[PDB]
Amino acid sequence: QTFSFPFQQPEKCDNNQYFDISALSCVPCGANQRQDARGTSCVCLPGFQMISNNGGPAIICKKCPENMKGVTEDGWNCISCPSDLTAEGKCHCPIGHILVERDINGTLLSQATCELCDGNENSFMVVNALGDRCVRCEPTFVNTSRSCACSEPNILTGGLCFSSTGNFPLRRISAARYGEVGMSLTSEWFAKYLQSSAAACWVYANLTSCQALGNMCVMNMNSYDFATFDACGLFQFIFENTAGLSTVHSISFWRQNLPWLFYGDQLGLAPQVLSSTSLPTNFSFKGENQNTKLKFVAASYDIRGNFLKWQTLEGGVLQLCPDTETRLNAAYSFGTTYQQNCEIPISKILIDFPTPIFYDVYLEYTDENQHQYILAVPVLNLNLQHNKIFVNQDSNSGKWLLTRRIFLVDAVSGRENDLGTQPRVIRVATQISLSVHLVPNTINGNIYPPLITIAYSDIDIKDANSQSVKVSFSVTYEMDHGEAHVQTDIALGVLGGLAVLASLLKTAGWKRRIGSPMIDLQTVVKFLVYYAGDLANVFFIITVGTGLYWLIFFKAQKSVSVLLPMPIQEERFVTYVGCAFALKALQFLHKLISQITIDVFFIDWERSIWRTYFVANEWNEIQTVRKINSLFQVLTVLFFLEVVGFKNLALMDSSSSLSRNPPSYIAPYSCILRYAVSAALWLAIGIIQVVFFAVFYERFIEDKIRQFVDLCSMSNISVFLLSHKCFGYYIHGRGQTFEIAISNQMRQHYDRIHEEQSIKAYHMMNKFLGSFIDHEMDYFIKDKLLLERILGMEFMEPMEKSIFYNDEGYSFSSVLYYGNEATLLIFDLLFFCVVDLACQNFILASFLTYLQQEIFRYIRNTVGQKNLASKTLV
Amino acid sequence: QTFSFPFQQPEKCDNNQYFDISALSCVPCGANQRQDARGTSCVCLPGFQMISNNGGPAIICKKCPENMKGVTEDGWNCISCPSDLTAEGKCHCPIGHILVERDINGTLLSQATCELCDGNENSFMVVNALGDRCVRCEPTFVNTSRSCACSEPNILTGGLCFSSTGNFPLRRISAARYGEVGMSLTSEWFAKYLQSSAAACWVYANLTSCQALGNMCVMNMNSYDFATFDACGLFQFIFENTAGLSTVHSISFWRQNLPWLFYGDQLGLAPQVLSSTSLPTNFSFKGENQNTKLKFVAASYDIRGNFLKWQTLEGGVLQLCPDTETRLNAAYSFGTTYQQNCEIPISKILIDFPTPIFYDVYLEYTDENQHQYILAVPVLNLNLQHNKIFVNQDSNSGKWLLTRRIFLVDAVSGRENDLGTQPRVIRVATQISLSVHLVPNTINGNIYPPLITIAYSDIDIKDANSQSVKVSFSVTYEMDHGEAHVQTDIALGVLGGLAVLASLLKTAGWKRRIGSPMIDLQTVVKFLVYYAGDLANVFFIITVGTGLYWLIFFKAQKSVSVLLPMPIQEERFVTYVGCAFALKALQFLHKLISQITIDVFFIDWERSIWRTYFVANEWNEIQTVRKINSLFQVLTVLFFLEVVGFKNLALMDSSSSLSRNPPSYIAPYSCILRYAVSAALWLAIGIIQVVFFAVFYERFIEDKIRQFVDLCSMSNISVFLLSHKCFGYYIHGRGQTFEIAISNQMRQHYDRIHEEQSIKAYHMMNKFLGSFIDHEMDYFIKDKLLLERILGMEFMEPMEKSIFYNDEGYSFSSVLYYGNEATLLIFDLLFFCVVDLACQNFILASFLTYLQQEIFRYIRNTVGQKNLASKTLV
Repeated sequence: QTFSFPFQQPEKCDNNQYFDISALSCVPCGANQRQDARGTSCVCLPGFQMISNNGGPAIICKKCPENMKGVTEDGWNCISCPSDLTAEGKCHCPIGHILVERDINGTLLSQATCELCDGNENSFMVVNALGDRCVRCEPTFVNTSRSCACSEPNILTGGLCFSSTGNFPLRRISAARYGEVGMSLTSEWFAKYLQSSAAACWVYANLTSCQALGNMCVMNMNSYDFATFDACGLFQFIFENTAGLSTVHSISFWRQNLPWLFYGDQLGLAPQVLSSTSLPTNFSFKGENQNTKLKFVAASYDIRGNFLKWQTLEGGVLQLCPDTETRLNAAYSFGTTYQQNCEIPISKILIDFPTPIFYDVYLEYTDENQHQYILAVPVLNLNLQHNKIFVNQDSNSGKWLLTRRIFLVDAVSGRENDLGTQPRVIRVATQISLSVHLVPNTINGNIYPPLITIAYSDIDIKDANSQSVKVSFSVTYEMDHGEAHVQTDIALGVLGGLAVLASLLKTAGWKRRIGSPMIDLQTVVKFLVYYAGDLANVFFIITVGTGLYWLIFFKAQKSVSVLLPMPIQEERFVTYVGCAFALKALQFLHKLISQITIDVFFIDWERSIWRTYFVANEWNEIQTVRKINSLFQVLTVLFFLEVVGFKNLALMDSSSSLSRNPPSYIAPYSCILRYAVSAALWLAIGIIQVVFFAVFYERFIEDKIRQFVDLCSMSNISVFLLSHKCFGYYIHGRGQTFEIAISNQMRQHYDRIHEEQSIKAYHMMNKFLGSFIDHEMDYFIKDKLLLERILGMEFMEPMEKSIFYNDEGYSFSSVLYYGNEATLLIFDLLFFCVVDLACQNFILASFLTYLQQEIFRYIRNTVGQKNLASKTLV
Repeated sequence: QTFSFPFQQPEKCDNNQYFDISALSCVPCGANQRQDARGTSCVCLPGFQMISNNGGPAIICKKCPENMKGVTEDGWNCISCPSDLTAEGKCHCPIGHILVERDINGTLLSQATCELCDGNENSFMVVNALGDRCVRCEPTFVNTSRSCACSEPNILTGGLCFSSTGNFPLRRISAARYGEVGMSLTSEWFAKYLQSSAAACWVYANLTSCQALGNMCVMNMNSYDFATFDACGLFQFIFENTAGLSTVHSISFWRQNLPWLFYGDQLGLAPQVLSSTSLPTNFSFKGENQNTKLKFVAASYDIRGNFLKWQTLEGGVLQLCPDTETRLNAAYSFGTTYQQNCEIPISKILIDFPTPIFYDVYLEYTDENQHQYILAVPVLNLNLQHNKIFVNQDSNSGKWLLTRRIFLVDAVSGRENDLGTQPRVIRVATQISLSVHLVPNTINGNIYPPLITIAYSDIDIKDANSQSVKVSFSVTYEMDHGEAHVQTDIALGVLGGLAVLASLLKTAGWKRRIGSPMIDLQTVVKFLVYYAGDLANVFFIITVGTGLYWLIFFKAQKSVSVLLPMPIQEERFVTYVGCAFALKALQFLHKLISQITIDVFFIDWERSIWRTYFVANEWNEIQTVRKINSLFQVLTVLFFLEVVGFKNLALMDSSSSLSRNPPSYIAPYSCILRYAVSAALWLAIGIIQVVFFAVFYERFIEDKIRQFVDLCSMSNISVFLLSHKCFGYYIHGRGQTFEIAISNQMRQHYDRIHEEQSIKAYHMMNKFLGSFIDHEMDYFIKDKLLLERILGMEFMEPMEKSIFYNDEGYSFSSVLYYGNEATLLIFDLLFFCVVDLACQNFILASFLTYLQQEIFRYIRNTVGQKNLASKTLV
């Protein structure tokens, strides 16, 4: 069959119907019965006394005789009444009396007399809100008054009765709660329980009221106007007037009875508090030291000041975002920079935080003589009016007031005229932050006291079924960069000074390789280009060294002495690196432009057109072999980082693990280690490729360069190059490769040929270079020295001979994109580490370094060969 | 200064010391005072009457005169005693009396007489556990007995007093709770509250006890032994004996008072319940239908059967893993296949689940006439003994018992001898699953009733500070694959039948291209190879079509009619696809082997050695240009999938969005859509590359093939190929390219030359092919037809002429890795979609399709050119 029946709710059963628990449908009560208070059964009508009622819904009651109209408090019986009946027919009598119907024995009386409670003699008694038995009246009443009357000469506020003659806060209190920006609302909680709690804290020593006034100075945002008179003004008044009983432990800010709320009513105690050592613990990371976790505790008081309990902050206290127990607990381990972010809806907050609970966070350590101690943690409130000016949101850490107490959700102090209706404003703590800061020069883990910088939002409530709240939480670690900046400045400076000597030598070499000894204007521009090139390397070295220093001394250290930089330091380092990319790009573009506009020429018979199109095409295919298999390199670098797990060395955590198991917490990435692993895998695989590639292909797979040298020998062609204006390359005449330097007289001759025009002129020069090399120019051969070969220069200037230099190391390889693969290897690394830096994605970083290779690989092969068509035949 | 003081706990203050709330240190009580019950103040010693005590800790009490040794219940006064003193000095008297010290007024009496409560007459009264006032005795006592004595002739169990004569479960109950595998322990809860609840449910109608016995049949695992007599045997006994008052709504399994626990005491009601329509709702996904969420409700009863409330399952009920409001609320969302997994520790469970709460899940819909209804959900318990055999963990859905009630944590029924000490076994529900199954043939969203398959673990507790529990939760959707399997079988079958005609034509062509008309054994192997090749394509087409059909008809549909397959269907599809990869790999290897072992020859002068090394090297560089820029393609395919967001089309969810914002829930991937986007981007970018690449390079960047045809014209070389044994390629003699078919007589001549050996023989054949083409062989030219050009065959057999075929479409391109890039394009796609299928990672999928290209690219260029050295000079 089918199993379905109408949906019925207990709230919708009729007044004469009751809700069944095993049938889930409304059921009529029966005979003169009516629905009970809650609706799961029926209790019958006034005037009817109940006979029998077991644990079932069906009950039997009968109209008892009319001469006894009323019933007892319990509906088992009915008896006569001394006065008129009630609406429920329960035989009341006037305000101040107790309704006696039973006896001492419990037997009935059938008359129901009601007698006055004494309350005015050696034994004090007042009715107990149910009208049954006398109960004792409040001890305050019986003290200040004489027997719980509290007439006009005394004062009755908040439920107590203080004598008029004694001390009493006589002043027109202001029960105003400071709102978001320019609002305020006279909350009922203050206006009812503020004056009473002040006077009870002062006159008697009734501590829970002193705490209940500390909590009113905290729910209102610690705002000490110092000219008006509200919760915190009242707290400071009580503080000032209770100076006879001085201080509690040794803290001048802590009065004997009151709690500890402020750090002082003045605005200079921020550094002297935040910068005092006072913590003997020695935190570490892994080894023989077993202190990796911060031991927090927190004493939690109710609204009325009741001291619930002590408790460790572990397990998710004062972090109101939900997660498993591992992540929450791990947001407290020394080293793991926690960061959490969720989005609560209003209805859940109003259900799970009916009233505020106030905490005072403490940090627990051990003393010298093995006794245990606790330290105090100072909270920067960021919402703290002081003279209607927000002090705690500044930059100068001198104008800071440090409070002591925090809460999470405050759905009480926002209530309007009636204390039981509903808030119109609820106040949530939407940004908590705990910052740990270790003393400057250490060998151990000593730290300053931590700090909690809480900031409270004042969300409105107009739907209570929408307007989710955006709450967060953070724990961030720090240190004082003293040696880092100075040693980087020094190193950088001296490398820059060392780099000036390299650009001068290169510029003077480029000077001596052109027939013009005058530094008119081209020299200065050439020197600036060379200097950009030779300073990009210094910036690159500094950045890789610094990133790798951070990685090595942070991931593997026994007793903590360095902590990674935060955003500011990251930014400084980032600024230091964009410069390296810009300057290296400048050098690469200059080199490519210098390579494209070359002058080349083939001589037919040195040592027809269907032979030169053979060599010319082979040369046009050898101009972009990079000695490093590019694509493979990029893919390998993107592999290690993403699937074997090296990108997990970059987490801001304390463990240099690999492939963190996903019940763990995954700390945020640091953009100063992301540039260390990326730029240490790239160099580690670049070096591999040289040794592997080079050696392997030299032993056995093709070496295209050494083929082209021999290919000319099997087709008796000669290749003639001119690099700048007077420095060239080989001839294949004695084939051997070897550099040539051309005398100024010859370059004059070579340019006078540059005005049927192909064959007519092409053959004029083919009979000239064959007449130049086959012996009034008369070149001569020579050899470089061991000092010239590192200087990249020339000592002897050609002016009458046009000297030739023998070089067996394939010198002509520095123009065809092969012998200058250092720049390419590096320039393809800063591109990867800059796209990785703007958008932190790794696939996007290495799809944009492959895309920039092929564009520049294509530009070289198109404009390069288009040039060669003009400089030679067709 | 420093702010630190010793750490002190209230539990450690001495018996004469009290804990301060504002000083947080132990403080001595004072004069004859002692620590209070809780420790936040002091109440003074016995024999001392308290004078004054306000809300402070300091109190004053004095030793009152010795003639009145005892004090009242309240320590404000002291009075005489009628008997001896107590340990606390509160002047007790014997067991059955009330201690009267006040009066009706509340005045003192100074004698403290104590009087008997009546309890035995027309007004019944018994002391009230504080010894102060008479209060009424239990209604059961006053019913069955006559005035709450309950002597021997009646029975006093669990707190009630049932008459002996009436009905009563007279049988030796067994209070044994079934454990994990072979354990059991006599829990105290059953042995105290089982017989009493049974007898109260039967004799009176006291409903909360009937529920309290349903809960005992549920905490014990519904195990109906049917020969012993324990909680569920007792429930079935009460069910059988209460047949006078029949059934509640219409359900024959639901007795009038008892709850609904079972679906029947027999083992065939599983299909008839799980397969009845009974749900008029029409679920959809996006459009004008506004039913996307399943409307669950659940009535929750306490242990004692109290009916807490109705509530929707949203917000995280019966899923005890912590998460943000959004994931928990998104669990019930028609389409999103939820899957959750966390790991609770014991201490948290024992803190947050002090006692069980029992739910009964219902699904709510709307009737025809706008009234609202609820359906019933059946839970498969999987731990349900039936005759000491586990029925619900089978495969046959006929031997299934379907229960009704579930709970989450049961830390009560495991307790040993004393009910208040501590559990030794706690029972957690560690695997919940909700499975939704839509009726076979629909146009709307009608479904079967859902099902909850809960399975309870019985974790032990030996540390309570370790042994975390591994709990989960799942919601999975399903449908009946009726047309899918038959239509795939049919389609596949007819494509296979169509594919037999292609392998026969190819085999007959390969037959006619060799001079051997006999099918000895090579024909059958060749045909099998061709058939593997031509059937891999059919499998590939079926798989892509099916995956893309699922994607199109599931992501974009208005009123739901298809749901994605689960693991079983996934597996079937996976089995269907590994075949395509294996067969395509076989075809690719065969093609590569056939291409390597080719016969090639260059003729010097047709239309010296420094001219042929020019053409030979150009040909050796044109053999691996693929018409599709491989690397780029792979990278582009790995880009779209990971950074622009196409891998989010593969989520098993209901939205075809892109880049899902991460406050959302991220549903699991389906390995049957992951093969649809991957193999629809690859084809979409492969087609782009052809049109783009081809056209662009034809208009303007090099076309290497058309260069080699002309390069021969500028060096008067001729290229001579032999594909199989008698079918070859061009000559460059009239340069034009055109296929050649060699007569059997000539191939006999060409092989007799194959026995100074280079030049001696090399020139013998160079003077022969020049003597063959320059006119007793006498080739002749002809032309193919429009029918031959699609058949890839020949109609006319060469036996006396060795015919030549003119073909202007560069026919010689089918051996050098260019004109057969279809296989390469596809074979590189199934490699990507198979490595993606074993390990679901995407970077690893496309680092292993780039790595397999270069290995096969290298094998071709090494063994290919090593072959050419033997077949030609040097």
